[PDB]
Amino acid sequence: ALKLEADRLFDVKNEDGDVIGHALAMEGKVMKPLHVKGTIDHPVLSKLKFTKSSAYDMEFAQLPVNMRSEAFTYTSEHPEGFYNWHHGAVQYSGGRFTIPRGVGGRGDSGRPIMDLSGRVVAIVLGGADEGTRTALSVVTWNSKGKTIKTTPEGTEEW
Repeated sequence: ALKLEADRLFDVKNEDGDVIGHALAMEGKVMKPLHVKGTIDHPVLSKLKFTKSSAYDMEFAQLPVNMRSEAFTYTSEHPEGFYNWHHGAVQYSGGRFTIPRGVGGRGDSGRPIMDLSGRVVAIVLGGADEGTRTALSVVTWNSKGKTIKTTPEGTEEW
């Protein structure tokens, strides 16, 4: 098994070039958390006209006809249990996505949480530590395509 995947996850860098977040190609668009102020490290994507959505901390542009194929697929059905992401396992219970304490931080905004069939279930924005875990502030869409944002008490944007 070789992890040969399309180009869908992109870095957003700050003025001196530090990775401060992530952008993703999904459902025909390139989206990135609005709070992440930097540039998408991509010669084509960085020149697109992005549309702001402050109510959801989202910013998006339309995928160039070509790249439209190189993208993730979303899914609004997330039964409780475990999910995957860059750092390992993400748990979903009580309507909340949690990871262990001390794992999330700067650079993790824009990162997707996915299921075993490789579909995106959510996009990470920040986290609020509660006891031995961290409750994630994520963006998700429902069955009727409505964007939804969940933000725990005391959430700190990553």
